[PDB]
This record gives sequence, C-alpha cells and structure tokens, in this order.
Amino acid sequence: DGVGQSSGNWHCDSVWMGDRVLTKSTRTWSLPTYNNHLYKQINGSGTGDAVYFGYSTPWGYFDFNRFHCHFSPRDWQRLVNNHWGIRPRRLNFKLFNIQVKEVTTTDGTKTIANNLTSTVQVFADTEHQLPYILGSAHEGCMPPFPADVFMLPQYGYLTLNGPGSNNNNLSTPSSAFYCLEYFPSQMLRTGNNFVFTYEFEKVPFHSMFMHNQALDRLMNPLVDQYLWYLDATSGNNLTFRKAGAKNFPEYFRNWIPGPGCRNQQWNKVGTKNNPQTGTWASANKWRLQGRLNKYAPGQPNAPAEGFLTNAGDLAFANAKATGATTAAGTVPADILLTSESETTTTNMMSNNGWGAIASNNQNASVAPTVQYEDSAHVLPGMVWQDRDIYLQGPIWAKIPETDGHFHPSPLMGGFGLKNPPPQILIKNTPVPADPPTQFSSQKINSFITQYSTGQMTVEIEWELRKENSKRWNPEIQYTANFNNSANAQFSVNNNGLYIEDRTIGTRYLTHTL
Amino acid sequence: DGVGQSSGNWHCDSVWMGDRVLTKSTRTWSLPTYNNHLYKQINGSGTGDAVYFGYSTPWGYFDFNRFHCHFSPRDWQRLVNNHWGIRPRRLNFKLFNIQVKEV
Amino acid sequence: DGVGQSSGNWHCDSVWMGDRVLTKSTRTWSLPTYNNHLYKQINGSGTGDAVYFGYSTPWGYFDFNRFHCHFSPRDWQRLVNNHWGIRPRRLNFKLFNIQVKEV
Amino acid sequence: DGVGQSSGNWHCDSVWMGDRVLTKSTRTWSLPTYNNHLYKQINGSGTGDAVYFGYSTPWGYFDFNRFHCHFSPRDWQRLVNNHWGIRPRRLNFKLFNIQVKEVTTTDGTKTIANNLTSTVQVFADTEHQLPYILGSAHEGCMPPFPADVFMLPQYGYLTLNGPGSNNNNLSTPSSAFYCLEYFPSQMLRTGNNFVFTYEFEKVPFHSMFMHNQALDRLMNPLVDQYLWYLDATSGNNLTFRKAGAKNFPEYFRNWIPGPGCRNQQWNKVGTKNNPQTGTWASANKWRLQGRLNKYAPGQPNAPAEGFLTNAGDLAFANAKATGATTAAGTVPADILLTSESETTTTNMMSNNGWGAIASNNQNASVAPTVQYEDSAHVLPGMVWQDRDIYLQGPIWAKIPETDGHFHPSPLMGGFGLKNPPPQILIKNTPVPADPPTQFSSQKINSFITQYSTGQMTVEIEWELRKENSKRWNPEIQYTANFNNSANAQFSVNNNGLYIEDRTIGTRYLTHTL
Repeated sequence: DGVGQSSGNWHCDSVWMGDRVLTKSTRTWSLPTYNNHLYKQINGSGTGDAVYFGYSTPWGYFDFNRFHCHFSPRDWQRLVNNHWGIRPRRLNFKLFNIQVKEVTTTDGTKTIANNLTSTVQVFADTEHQLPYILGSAHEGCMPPFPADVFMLPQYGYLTLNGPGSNNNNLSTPSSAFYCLEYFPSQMLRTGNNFVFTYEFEKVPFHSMFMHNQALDRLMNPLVDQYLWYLDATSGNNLTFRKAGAKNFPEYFRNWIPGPGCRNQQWNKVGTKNNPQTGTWASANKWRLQGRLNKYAPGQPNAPAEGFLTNAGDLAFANAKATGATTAAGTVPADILLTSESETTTTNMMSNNGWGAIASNNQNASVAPTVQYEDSAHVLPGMVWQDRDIYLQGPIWAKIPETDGHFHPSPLMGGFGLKNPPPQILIKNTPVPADPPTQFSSQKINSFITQYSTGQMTVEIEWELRKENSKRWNPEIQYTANFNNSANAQFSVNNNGLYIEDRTIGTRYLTHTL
Repeated sequence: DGVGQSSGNWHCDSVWMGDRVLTKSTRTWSLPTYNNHLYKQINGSGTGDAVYFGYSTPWGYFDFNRFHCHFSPRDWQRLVNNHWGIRPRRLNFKLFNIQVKEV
Repeated sequence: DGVGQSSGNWHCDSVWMGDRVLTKSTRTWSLPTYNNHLYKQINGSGTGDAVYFGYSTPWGYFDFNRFHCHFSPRDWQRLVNNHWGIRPRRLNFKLFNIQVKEV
Repeated sequence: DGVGQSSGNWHCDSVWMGDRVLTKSTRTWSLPTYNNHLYKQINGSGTGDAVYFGYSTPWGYFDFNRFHCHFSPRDWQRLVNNHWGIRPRRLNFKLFNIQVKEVTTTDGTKTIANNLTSTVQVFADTEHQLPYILGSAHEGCMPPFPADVFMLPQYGYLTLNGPGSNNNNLSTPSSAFYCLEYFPSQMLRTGNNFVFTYEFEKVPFHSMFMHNQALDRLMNPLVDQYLWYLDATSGNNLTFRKAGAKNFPEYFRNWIPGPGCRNQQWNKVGTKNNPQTGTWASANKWRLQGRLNKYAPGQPNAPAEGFLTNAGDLAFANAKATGATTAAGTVPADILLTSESETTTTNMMSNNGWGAIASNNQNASVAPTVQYEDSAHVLPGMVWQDRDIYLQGPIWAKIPETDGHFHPSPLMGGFGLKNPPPQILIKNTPVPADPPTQFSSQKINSFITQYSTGQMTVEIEWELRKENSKRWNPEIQYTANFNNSANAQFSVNNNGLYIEDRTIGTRYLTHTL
C-alpha cells in the first residue's frame, strides 16, 4: 500500500501437472483517453451492404481471448504431441501497479509528469448486460511475446439501423444506448489494485486427434457382408448381387459424411488463376435484412490439394506485415495459412458437391438419370469434425441467446459458452481544467490531458485428456524446422521484432474413428 | 487513506424491489474560488419592480434537487407505467476523491 | 350438497406476485346430445388431396388451450411490457353447478 | 339448509341503549334480467352541455343509503328531540331466502314456475375498484315503509368522453371498461345465504343543534369594549370613538360569517314571480371541460323569508306524485321543501352579497366610496354550519380521491367517507335454452326468461352524543301535527299507499355558539 510500495509481482510461467495444467501470463499496457471524454454516435451513409448505426465509447477493454497469449510455442508443442483434448476450467485476472501521467504541451515540447492523485476506474461485467464484442476476433489482445507493451483498444458497439429516404442508417426506435457510468465500478489510485475470479461451465473437450480411418473405409476387408442389393436389371429379370468381394462402394454403411457446401477454389500458383480484380461476386454469401454478407469461414470443408478459398479458412500474418494488404506471386511469406485437410476422413471436400440423387422416374422406354447435389445440410446419421483451434486463433465465443441453436461450436473454432468470461472495461477518470470564476451551466469542455499504464496478469486453469493408444508404429508430431536459418524459429531478429513462423494446429496424434 | 489510495468507488445504478426502490448516482464536479475570497454586498438601482439587497458569498453548493439526476429515462418509463404513486424516504450523500490544484 | 345448494363459486381474477403469477377464469357452457347417442363412421369420396376416414362421437370436450381465455387485455399489456419470459407451471380444473334439462 | 328450510328470519326493530343505538331493517326485493344478459355501450349525440359515454350492465345493486330506510318516523322524533349528534359505527348486511323463477309465455298467458337449481351470484366490492354510483342520490333504495316490495336498480356507469367531428361523445383512449364477472363472486342457490360485516372510520358527529346566539351578537351588552377606532375626520382632525354604548355594529369581533354566493330567489307566491318558461339561464352554474352544470345545492345559505331557490336546497315528493313534473299556484302539496334557516346565525343569506369593501383611495378633494361583494370564499377566522341531514335524505358519500379537498362534507349533506360501505352487486346467472345439435362457434343468443326474489336485511350501529343543557326555559321540539285530519300523519290511506307528510330536519335543540 501507498505510493512507494508495489501492489503485485510479475508472474509468467506454466505449471504442468498430470491432469490439470495452469498457465500464468502478465503484460504491460497503456491506456489513453478516447473520444476526449465523450460518447459519440457513429453511422454510415447511403444504402449498401455495409451500413451501420452505433456508438463509440470513452472506455478501453482487456482482451486476452486469443490462445498464444497464454501459451509459448514450446508449451504448445508440449501440449499437442502428448494429449487428445483440452478444455478450460478457471481463470483469474488481476490489475496492479497503476500509474497515471499528465501531458503538458509547451510549444512542440511535451512535458510528461506523474499525477499521483488521479484515478482509473474499472469494472467487470458479469451479467453480460453490455453488448459483447469479444469473440469477434478483433485486434488489441495481449502480444504473443511477453516483453512487448501494447495499447488497449477502444470500446464501441453498433445497434439496429433502419431505413428512411435514401439512408438505411437511421436509428430504429429500439436502438439501444448504454451508458457505462451507469454500472458500479471500482476507482483505483496508484496504491490499490484489482482482482476477480471466474469459472467456466463444463464443455466438451476439443478433439486433438486426427482420425485413423475414413468413414467409407470402416469395415473388415476379409469377410463379405450378408446384405443383398439389386445390381442388374438386364434380361427382363432382376439380379441381386451380394455385397462383398472387395468391392467397397457397394457396401452398406451406418454413417454418412458431414454437411457442407461447394466453394470456389483458387490455385496457390498465381499464373493458373483467373485474373479477377477482386473476389466478391465469386464468394459464398449469406444475406440478412436485405444485405449480403460473405459466408466465412464456412463449414470445415477442406479444399483440393494445392488450392484454397477466400475466407473459407483462417489466415494470419507476421509482425513484418503492416498495412491492409500484401501481395506475392504465390502466397506471401508473411501470411500464415491454415489447413483443414485432417478432416477429410469424416467431412466433405469443397471441390465438389455432396453426392448425386435420382432425377426421374423410369420405365421400359426411358432411361434412369441422376443429378448432383452441391449443398448438403444436416441429416440423421451424419458425423463431422469441428474446425481446429490454432495457436494464433480465438479461444471461445458467446452463444447468442435465441430460442434455438444447433451444435453451437463457433465457426472460427473454439468453445461456445452460454456464460463466457466477463468483459473488463477501464477508463481514465476525467480531471477538468481550471474553471472560470463566473458560473456557467454548460458542460465543461476543457480537461487535463493524461493517460495511464500498468501491469495486468491472467491465470487460466486448463483440463486436458490424457492419451492412451496402443498403435505399434510411431506418429507424426510437431517438430521445429529441421533446417539451418538466418533467424531461429519463433524468435526475435536483429532489429528486435518477434516473428511467428507458423500457425500450429492441434491435430497430430491419430485416433480410431 | 493517504495520497495514493482512493477514498471511494463509483456507484450509479437502480435497484427495483417490490416496495422500496433505491437509486444511486455519482458525478464529477469542479469548484472554483468565488469572489476572490470575499463576501460582497449586492444591490439594485432606482425604484422599480425589480430591486434587491443581498450578499454574494465565496461558497459553492451541491444541488441534486431535480428528478432526472436520480432516474434514467428507462427507469422513469419503468416507474410511471407500473405504479400509482411515489414518495421519498431516505437519502445518503458522500464526497470523496478530493483533489486540489493550483494555477 | 343436494338440489338446493350450490357446489361452487365464481372465480375469475388475476394474482400478480413477484415470481409466480396465477390467473383464474370461469365460464358458462351448454352441452347438447351429439349424433343422437351414436358413434358414426365418416369418410370422403374419390381420390384427391382431401380424403379421410374416421369416426364421429357423442361426446363433447373442454378446450381452454387459447391464450386470451386466461388473460385480459390489461393483464396481457401488464405481462409483455415488464417481462422477458413466461412458462406454465400448474393448472387446476373444476366443473360444478351441473343442471340437466329436457325438451 | 335444503329446499324446505328457511335460511333466515325477519328482523326489523330499533334498540335504544344509552350510548350506542342499533337499528334493524329487512325488506323484500325482486331482481329481473337487465340487458338480456349483455353489456352495452351508451352515448349521447351532438355537442351540448349534456353528453356522455358509458356502459350499461346486466347487474343489480342494493342501495340502502337513504336515512328513512333505517328509521321510523317515531324513532326519528325520538332521535332528534333528545340528542345533539349522531354518527355511524358498524353495519351488517345479509341476504337469504333466495328463490328463482322462470317465465314461460304461451300465447298471451304467462306461466311462472319455480326453478330450484338456478343460481344468483352476488359480491361486495370492498376495495372500491368499480365506479362508485352510490351517494349520487338516485332512486332504487329500500322503501320507507317495511311492508312494500321493491325492484332492484340496474347498474351502470359512464366514463370519459372526448371530442371529434361534431360529436363530443367519442370514447377517449383512457375510457375504462369494467367487466363485473372478472370479480370473484359467490353463487347462491335457494338453500344457501350471504352475509358480510363492515365498520365505519371515525367521523365527526353531525350537529343536531341550532345555535343559541348570532355571531355578531356574541358579547356582554352591559360593558363597553376597551378598543378605539376612527369615527370622524371632520374639522381637519382625527377623532377616535370608543367601542361601546350599546352600538353593536362598531364592536370588534374575532369571527366572521361563513362563505357563500348570491342566488336568485323565487317567491313562493306564483303571482309575484317573473313568468319564465323555464329556469336555466337564471341558475347558478359552474362549468367543467367546457360545459355548464347547474350549481346544486350551493353552500348552505338560507334565502329570504317566503322565498326559495331552484336546486339551492333539497326537495322531495310524496308517493302520490308520479311523472316527472308537478305544478300548483303555490308550492305543490306533494313537494316537500327543506329549510336552512336554522343556520342564519353563522352562515350567509342568499338575498345579498357578503358585504362591502373600499372602492378607491381618498384625498381631501375626492370622497370615499365602497363596492359590494356578491361572493365570498374561505378566509381565516370564518365559521359556518354544514347542511342538515333529513329523514328522506342521503346518509354518506364517497370523498373522491384527489391530491386535495377542503372540508369534505357532502353538499347534499351527510358523512364524507374515504372508505365508504362497499357496493353490493347481484345478477341472475344465465341459463341458455336448448342448443342446436350441430356445432356453432357464435355466441348463444337465446336464454330462458327468469327472475328472482328474496329478503334482505341491514343492521346499522349508530353512536350518538348525549345532550346536557342547563337552559331554564323549554325548547322547540318536533311534534305530530296538532290537527285532526282525514288521514293520519305518516300513515297509510284507504287505497293502501304510504304517505310521508314532512321532511324532518335534525335541528331543534339549541346550543350556545
């Protein structure tokens, strides 16, 4: 307590026990004053597929939601080679060592001093009464590398909009406005700190395993089935073949591949692709309220070998990539692609539809015909694999509250949660400048420029499924690149910039289907 | 207590119970020095319907007396549609996190 | 009990408590003799999208299934402005003051 | 219990104890089916001072509110000669011996049978959640004479109306519709009966006394006052007279007469009155929502001797008077006038205004002038007598619920009550006629014609103020008319019709002011 005593210690490490496992991380953050201490309306213009109505807020927030915040590339390797599953259990969050500083500008020379009596105010929203913007995969998370310092993102949300005149951006009567000072919050000077705990509800483990067998291939090859079918109508009579004799396509099966839809496929070799100035009209789209949104990412369908889809699968970038775009003759060295190909056993590939069905009735005169089905939705007796969790990808998402939802696993991958971890919101308390001597009822426009900084820490408790497999031969495992290099993998370069070489999927160890 | 520890927390909300109801609000204020540390006589001029004699004081005051201080437009809606009457009972006032600055 | 004493009272009202809520309703009904004391087969004719086979019965039935039976337009207003959800819990049914008349 | 046993006994009598007093009465009533088992809207036409919007209801009600229900002319005499005050305390109400009968009409010959299984249903409204029509001095009360049989009045109320087009009779959005089957009520066959009890809140006694002194006359005539006033300005100097020397108008006083307003006065001798085809334009009126209502009755102001006012004071009629009008060269023999003349001591007479006040400033040149005040409202130091309760008049009224009210004594006289006795409402339960064999979802139009009858009883407990007065000489008292007559007073005539000779005020015994 007091000005001269620290309110916490630095905890970053990983504790590997048999069943649970406990990861600790702590980072240094910097919080400005957004919107100059004001709420503001924000809206679009004209009628179009992108139109919005919402509010911007003078509040920041802590987003730890991404995986590589909590795990190092070694721990991640250590995780995914030895284990069939993981799910979260508890988390513990703490802020401490708050310090607030004021910025005085004389000419072009800034003078930054240390204001001891200023406060910051923070609250966690445990009832989910605010609009929930986490799990939408925005920026502003902890950095991957513990030694970086980051700036907290601004909070904002956008509500219903409605049509009028030529502008769809008008506010509908039910557009909601939330004031965040109408929430009880804890005001912190430099001495005092902040903590709370949270506990996840039980969710199914994420499967870390790649299947050992295809669906159509589940059987004994050595013995034929006892089931009979109609092979041939020739000769004015019916002929029943018996399923067997190593002819697989004719076998009866209890299970059928998962749902999906056909998606446009772009070859990774740029000379083989049609020269489109941009890919929109070719995208898979779903429409809502009379405006079209790209469908991304789709169902976990893998593409053909050597091909990809736009937004159909996740992609990341290095820290060397800046700006909104990158280009190269092949996939750029900065962009990090992901692959769902481990799912092709159960799931459906994107380069063709789901199958074929009968197109007509027949008679002696007319021949039978079939048609192809490019899209397949859910049926009874249908199995599939959900999208994989990566090291750079999101962890959870909030299941929206609706009368119904089906298999609520987030399409970007993760753990769907009814009651996700609470949003944590923080603000610099406004300090007004010298008021005039005569009284005025108007708002106080002029304040003192100031910001704040301090450490945070996050402690997650993960539960993991131990792996017992009696297969004789060795398995694929994650291994650091086998090559010599000018820069080591997942390490800092000469200039001091941390660089992630790959997105590391969780699926290596095989498991019987 | 001390320079480096806050003396209070931010409380603004509304608690709706069956019979009582409890509204909390908190705001940030700024106090100058009025009359340069002096009491002063103030008075009008001439004979007219507006004439006065009084004093101006180097003191400020907190006026919460108006309704919409305590209620949000949603709580007010929630109040007036469901109910035939309201009267006050108790109030609780607090100041904290005082900081004084020189110019 | 007996010819000259009523077997029940008229209950129609609505009781609004904090969590549960209890609605009462009572009505007067008239029951004829259907099918002149007979079961009867009923069926359609020809091949078509509307064709049927079934039986008609000399029995009546009480259908309260619709909402506005139980709620008045004021209670319904009072319900839907203040609340995010409703589900049923219990029901209680009673017949009384039976009287049979010959023509 | 059962068909063959009575559910009650006949109780009518009066029990005179020292302090409380207890009056019992019971009557026989007949209840039809109003509106053929239907609620109905009722409304006026056009724009005018009389316009309405409301509903008529298939329910009857018991109104005992009038005095002479509970008291006989002998008990009333016995009451008002011996006592200075009375107020109610408790009441007890009971229904019993219900019997319901059906009416079959074949040709022009009615056949009335006795339906044993039919029910009536009754409830008392103790929360005053219905529109309260008692205390508006309608008909349909118990008869004055215990042996008469009466028919219960129909229940109905009328709500807000509002303007549109040329019709002010449209329903405003807030016009309320009350369904009386939405109240729990007790269903009664012939065997079972009904009872409930009620207790009045404490109200001030009604003063049964006429004052012994005028206001201006309260003093000692034998000694002059010590107070001095300016009598005369003559002779360029001020002259102060002393109050006394048997000159009363100059005395100082602590109290001043009650409020009132000037009212038009019509001489009881028809030849002396201006020939108006009707009295409206001459009436005292107050206006509400842009429509004019006669002001009746006004403040308890007495008129000149030999004069009266329209509606300024209460008036009644015999049972010989039928139809809506009666006429005679003088006040008709049927009409029963009331007189407030006992109040002229404290109150104000209606034949002139309240007084005079100074109309101008003065100087040596200009003379002083005054003007007359025809209307006086309430001031500090103002005393008055409330209107008297008669034998034929109402007992109580319901104080409307408002943010403010002043001296809530009803202007027709009575006891103003916050929580008056509950309205009692009764209906014949509908019995449908033979339904068709095929099903129809429309309402059941045809019912069985039936009505019902049975005894009721009412028991009031009155508290009365004993009289102690040391005056030496005898007092005015009520006395039966001293004359021989063809028919005795308050008695039945040859044809069997009960006739009330007078309205008997409560004020005889004197009391010092």
